[PDB]
Amino acid sequence: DHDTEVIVKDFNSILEELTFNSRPIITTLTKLAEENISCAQYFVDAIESRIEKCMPKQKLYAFYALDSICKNVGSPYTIYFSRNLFNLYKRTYLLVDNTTRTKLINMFKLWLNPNDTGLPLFEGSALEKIEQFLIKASAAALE
Repeated sequence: DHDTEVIVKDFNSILEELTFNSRPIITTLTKLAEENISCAQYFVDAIESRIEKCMPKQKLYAFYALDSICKNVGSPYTIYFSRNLFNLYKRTYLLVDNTTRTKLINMFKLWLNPNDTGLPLFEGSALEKIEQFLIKASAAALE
């Protein structure tokens, strides 16, 4: 489809500019995700691809994009990102510096109680696997 193509390319183009913790960009990507749920899977793959491809510090900001979309838009993104969340998170964690790791850890903590709703942001399975991994990395308690 034409409109789909344009919207997806526009999403990717903006995402390429996420080289730092840009509030305007993250918020703009979240609004695009809210307004084009029909392109959700395209946005998910674009973000997961960026997290996997880009380098260390930039991987965090792409995860902040993923975080904003899930916390503010919710479904179907919370469902879609849940599938590769653990592998993506663990791989990123293993490839970034320790300061970035504390940021990934704080982000994970808020996924357990997003917006103080008392309901985990993602599939319980993904979050438990991430918690186990963090414990095995001396990064979460129950050491």
